[PDB]
Amino acid sequence: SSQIRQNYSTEVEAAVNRLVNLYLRASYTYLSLGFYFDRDDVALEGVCHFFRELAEEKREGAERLLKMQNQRGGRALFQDLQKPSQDEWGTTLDAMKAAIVLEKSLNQALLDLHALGSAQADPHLCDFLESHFLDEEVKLIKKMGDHLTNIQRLVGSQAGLGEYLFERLTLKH
Amino acid sequence: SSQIRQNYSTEVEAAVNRLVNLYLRASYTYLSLGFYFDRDDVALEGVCHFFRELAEEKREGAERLLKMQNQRGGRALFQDLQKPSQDEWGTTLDAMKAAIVLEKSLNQALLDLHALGSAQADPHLCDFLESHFLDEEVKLIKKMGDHLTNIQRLVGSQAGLGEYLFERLTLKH
Amino acid sequence: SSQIRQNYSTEVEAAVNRLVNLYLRASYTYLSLGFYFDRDDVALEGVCHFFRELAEEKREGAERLLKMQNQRGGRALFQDLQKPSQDEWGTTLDAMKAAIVLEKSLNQALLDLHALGSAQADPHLCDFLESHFLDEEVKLIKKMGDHLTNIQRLVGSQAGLGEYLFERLTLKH
Amino acid sequence: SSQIRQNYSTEVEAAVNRLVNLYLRASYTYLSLGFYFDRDDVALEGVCHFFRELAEEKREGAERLLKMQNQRGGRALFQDLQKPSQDEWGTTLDAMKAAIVLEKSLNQALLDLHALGSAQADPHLCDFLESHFLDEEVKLIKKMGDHLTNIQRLVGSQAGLGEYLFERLTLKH
Ligand SMILES: [Cl-]
Ligand SMILES: [Cl-]
Ligand SMILES: [Cl-]
Ligand SMILES: [Cl-]
Ligand SMILES: [Cl-]
Ligand SMILES: [Cl-]
Ligand SMILES: [Cl-]
Ligand SMILES: [Cl-]
Ligand SMILES: [Cl-]
Ligand SMILES: [Cl-]
Ligand SMILES: [Cl-]
Ligand SMILES: [Cl-]
Repeated sequence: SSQIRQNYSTEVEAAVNRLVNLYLRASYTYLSLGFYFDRDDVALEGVCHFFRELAEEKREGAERLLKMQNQRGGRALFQDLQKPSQDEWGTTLDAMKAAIVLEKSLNQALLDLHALGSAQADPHLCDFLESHFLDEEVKLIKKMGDHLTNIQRLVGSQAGLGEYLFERLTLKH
Repeated sequence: SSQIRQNYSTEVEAAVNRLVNLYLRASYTYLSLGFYFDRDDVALEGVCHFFRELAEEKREGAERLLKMQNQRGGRALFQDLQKPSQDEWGTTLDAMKAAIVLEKSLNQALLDLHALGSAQADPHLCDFLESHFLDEEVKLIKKMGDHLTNIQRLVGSQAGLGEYLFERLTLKH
Repeated sequence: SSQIRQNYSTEVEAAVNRLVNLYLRASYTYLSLGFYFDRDDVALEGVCHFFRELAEEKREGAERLLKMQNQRGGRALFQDLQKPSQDEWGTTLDAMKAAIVLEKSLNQALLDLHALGSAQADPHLCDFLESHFLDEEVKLIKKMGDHLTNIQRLVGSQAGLGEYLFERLTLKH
Repeated sequence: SSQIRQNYSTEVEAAVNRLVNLYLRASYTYLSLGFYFDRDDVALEGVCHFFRELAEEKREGAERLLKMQNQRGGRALFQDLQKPSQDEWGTTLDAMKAAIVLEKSLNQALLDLHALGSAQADPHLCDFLESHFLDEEVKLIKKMGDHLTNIQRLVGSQAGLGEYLFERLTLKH
């Protein structure tokens, strides 16, 4: 093992590699979400831009994990990326539910890794997660919950019109 | 024939003149679309501006074909311009369908002319179409499809209100 | 199929989806190349930055294919992304050979798709490839060949010192 | 004890004083490293500047610990500073190994103090270490590992020439 590696367990190393995979899979899911909303028969540009920016954020998350892995003297291992769970994502409401579910799985993986670092007495790992991932997920998920609430309120009224209004007046375009 | 004319078939020359006519007819259709939406009893300014800008684009297309015709040593021939297929264009939805149909006819004429240039081994013609017309039509038609989808979604909900919202929140004014 | 789709064969649609997959796989290969060179026991920063920028370029390629797919009225389908062919990439020389091999596979897939568009008389497809992919690959591959030559010349002399000099004096850091 | 002191154990107080001593000793080691490389018969200016900047960083570390000690109502106690372990530091490679060893001892003392704060339920201490010391050491040690790798690769080739190239092309001067 590495000349620099110190207080860095194999359990944490491997879990960091799994987390990289989860983040790249999320990024890929968000790419598929974004381009679904760009279809001519869906055509909600602000929704497309929302999911494409999330694709970027998740890729950046992964990259940040990989940088850390190298900083600790671990070794990055890449595995196959599973395709997104759906080919078509339904309405804005369906999509935003799927996104929240996804984020909550990432958040749980983050919390599991934190618990691992704590069990291994790896405070650098814990600090790294706290500083760059945990707060960001909480803020993201809150934002998604808020969006969901606003979508629900809109489409309960009139589904088509509601979706158009959300995209125009809440989402960036 | 011309001192400069080289690898420029009469078949292509004539088809370029027909394409100029199609483009000027489209321009004229779009003028009629634009001013319909400016009527006091229709009064959707953003729709009027959308179709007037398309009138301009099609005129520019024609002008660009005529410039090319002269560059190749062909001779521009003008024929009568047929009036637009309708005097009244119905709703925003009806209008946007009519526009897509029109664009798809232009696009097909572009593809037919490209196939002609290829059969005649006229790579300058093909390149000219590729560079200035084919990509532009594809982008336009996609934009129109997107608009149509958004109009459909809006007016399925409530026809009058939907149309007003589209014009205010998607179209430039 | 789509309201906008015109002269867009299912053969081309499917091949565009396969090309997206190839590009995202290349992007992922380049991510693994980049982070290998960031390991404490490899530590060639300019090499890492070279491969990370290529990761970005390939992702952008894919995104550009997906945008086009939607513009034509095709439907994006995502499949599993295969992990990179190696976990460790050897020397700068080995890595640059692997990269050239990869680029040449992309280039061949581009040429195959071009031949398909030509057989299907899809000039928009051909133009799209010509404009955004074919020239870029040729330029890239030439650059990689040049790098390879310079690496070979350097490491034939003294392997370690040569590699350090290439990274410092040719690569950006 | 102090009017302000709260949740601040004597065990932590004393360990903070020992850490100040370790940091000032490291600073002094780095002063000796820096000036060795400034000798007329060694004359590697970039190496001298690298170690002098590290001397400064370690002094700043100590100062930051002392500030914190006072903030918590502890009392700073100074002890003798042991001279550096060597009077002459050999090659750039030998020096960089010695530096990594030193940093890893500081890092271990940081981790031990963190474990102490955790055992004492002193979250302010833990946070203080996480925020200002743990990440910084990890980044430093990674940088030193990278340097070591590059030095090794260079001097395996030709010792004198390699050392000169590292100093000129990697180190700041
Ligand atoms: Cl372990
Ligand atoms: Cl799967
Ligand atoms: Cl913590
Ligand atoms: Cl002829
Ligand atoms: Cl008529
Ligand atoms: Cl051509
Ligand atoms: Cl077909
Ligand atoms: Cl595989
Ligand atoms: Cl072509
Ligand atoms: Cl106590
Ligand atoms: Cl001593
Ligand atoms: Cl903490």
